[PDB]
Amino acid sequence: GPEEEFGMSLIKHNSCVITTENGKFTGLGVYDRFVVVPTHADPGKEIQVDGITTKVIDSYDLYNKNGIKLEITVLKLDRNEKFRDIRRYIPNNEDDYPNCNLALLANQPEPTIINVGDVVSYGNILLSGNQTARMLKYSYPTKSGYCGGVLYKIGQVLGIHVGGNGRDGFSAMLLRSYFT
Ligand SMILES: *[C@@H](CC(=O)OCC)[C@H](C[C@@H]1CCNC1=O)NC(=O)[C@@H]1[C@@H](c2ccccc2)CCN1C(=O)[C@@H](NC(=O)c1cc(C)on1)C(C)C
Repeated sequence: GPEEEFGMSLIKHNSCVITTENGKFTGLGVYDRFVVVPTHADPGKEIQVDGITTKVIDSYDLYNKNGIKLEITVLKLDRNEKFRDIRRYIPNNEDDYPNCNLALLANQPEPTIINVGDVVSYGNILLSGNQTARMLKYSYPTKSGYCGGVLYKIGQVLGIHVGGNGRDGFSAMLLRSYFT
């Protein structure tokens, strides 16, 4: 169906594998040379993008107005390739979303789409004891290797996967104002 194809097109055109010293993560290319990754990926001066050593020109760890981490890190990459602009799919406000999917690349044998079900704007949680804001929660047993996975519905790019406890999974919310 179109929602599955939209997800496969996000993988094909707007995803990459980001390797840092903390492991491999699914990276979302937002536009131009800007890619997002979970903050806990801890990208250094150089990362790998699909195995290619790439200098990071600038890195921006995003925080809310109270100085709480959003678990979104924006990276400007020193590479020739430009990502298709997907900002128009990113919502302007916090909300709930029924029947969402996660598009996974890193740590998978091939591009994978997981149907995670209904998503709710969940507020702040503690991820390994650290307060993290603007969480999107789903009742799906997400696992190790899923981080950076892209939360989406047809025509909507909603978040990036950051954590879970074996029952629930959590994404850092993507808001359009972060990138405009
Ligand atoms: C993704 C990390 C990844 O793929 O790295 C590749 C090298 C995982 C996903 C997680 C693992 C188990 N199920 C999942 O969905 N993320 C983590 O392991 C995160 C990570 C972290 C993220 C942000 C800030 C600090 C640390 C390390 C801890 N973590 C977790 O998900 C923990 N869960 C919680 O703390 C938690 C809190 C709540 C309300 O639910 N879960 C796990 C205990 C490891």
